[PDB]
Amino acid sequence: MKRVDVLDSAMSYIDVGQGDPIVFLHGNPTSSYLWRNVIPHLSDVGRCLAPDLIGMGASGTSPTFSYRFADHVRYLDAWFEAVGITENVVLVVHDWGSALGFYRALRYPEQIAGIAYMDALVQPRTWAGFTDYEPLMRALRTEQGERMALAENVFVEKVVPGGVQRQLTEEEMAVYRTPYPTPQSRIPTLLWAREIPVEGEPADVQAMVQEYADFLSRSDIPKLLIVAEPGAILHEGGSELDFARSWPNQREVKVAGRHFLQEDSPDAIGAAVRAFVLDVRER
Repeated sequence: MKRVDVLDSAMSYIDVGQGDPIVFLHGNPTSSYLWRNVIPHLSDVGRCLAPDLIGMGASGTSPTFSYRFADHVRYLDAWFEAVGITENVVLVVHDWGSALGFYRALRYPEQIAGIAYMDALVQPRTWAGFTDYEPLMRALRTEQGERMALAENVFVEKVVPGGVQRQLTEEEMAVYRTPYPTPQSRIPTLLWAREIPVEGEPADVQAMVQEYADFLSRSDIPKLLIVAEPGAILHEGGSELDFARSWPNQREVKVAGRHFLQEDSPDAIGAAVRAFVLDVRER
């Protein structure tokens, strides 16, 4: 991994391969490690960059514990500018990485060659779309959340294995746990749960996500929707997957998986993203 100073912290990132950039953005509570088996399908056809968000993975932390979605937008923006990833970018995005990638595309669409997304935040959420995650996520957004996320590390210890069909190995869990040895290191995982815009709140995030949803539902940027079966955020019958399927200039590929589909079908995801990247570069 490389590392670059960004604002008051420092962001580690994978950087492998040559040519136009392919930027892989993870979400909660993961890191670039989530892409480790997808990237080898791309590193001979582009320059694969996968940053660890601040507070996460191998990156530095926020000295002011500034971990709202807007803070991560600012940190990741500084990363795009410091590394120089501002032209012909294919974004490959998941979970909160998709909100970061989509918001980047909204503000700098002339930099974005295409977007491949999966179990993504494509519009503000409703409680029904959470399906069987609704109890947990409702609780994290009450005063129970400090105990569940910080004292008990629920996102790593329960949500990650719960979102993988196969059995994660002990080495893989050890990696996912590594950024979060203490309660006070787990604040980003709790913030990510509380920042989800759900039926109007938080209103500032809701406006940002609504703005990029309106934009992408009218954008001719080429898109690849990877649908996991059964998936999680984007699932058959759900209102969010239905909205996603409304977007223009888009093709869809289906793979096996739950929320963390990269742990179950990395080779099929990689094949689909590779074909998409080659198509995009042909223009």
